[PDB]
Amino acid sequence: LAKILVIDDESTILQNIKFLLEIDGNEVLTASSSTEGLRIFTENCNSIDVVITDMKMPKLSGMDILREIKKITPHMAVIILTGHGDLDNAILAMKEGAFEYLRKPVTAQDLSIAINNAINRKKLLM
Repeated sequence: LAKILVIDDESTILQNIKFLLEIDGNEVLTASSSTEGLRIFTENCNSIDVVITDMKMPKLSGMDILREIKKITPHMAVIILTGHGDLDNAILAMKEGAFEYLRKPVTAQDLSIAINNAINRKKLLM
C-alpha cells in the first residue's frame, strides 16, 4: 500500500487525518514537529510515497520542509495544507516544486484525489 507521512503540530488533527488516510487505504506515518517530520522522512525517503504537511509549523514552515525534502528526494510528492494568509506562500511552493496545495477545510475527497495523482506520477517516473 502507499505510505504517507503526515506532519502537523496538532495531535488531534494529526489523529483525524491519519484515521481518514488509513480508511482510504494508506499506511500512515505521523510527525508532530518539523524536525521529527524531516527525521522520519530522511530515514524512510525510499519507501515514502507522499508527504503531507501543514503550511504553518513552528520553527520550520511548510516552505522550509518542502525545500529540504526536494534536496533529498527531488521527485518526492509534497502536498501542503493551507489556511488563512498562506495563499502567497502556497503559490510560491508550487513554483518551488510542491505537488499540490489544498485549502482548508480539506475534504476526504480532496485528499484521496491528490494522493492518487501523486502516486500515479511516482509510477510514471519508475
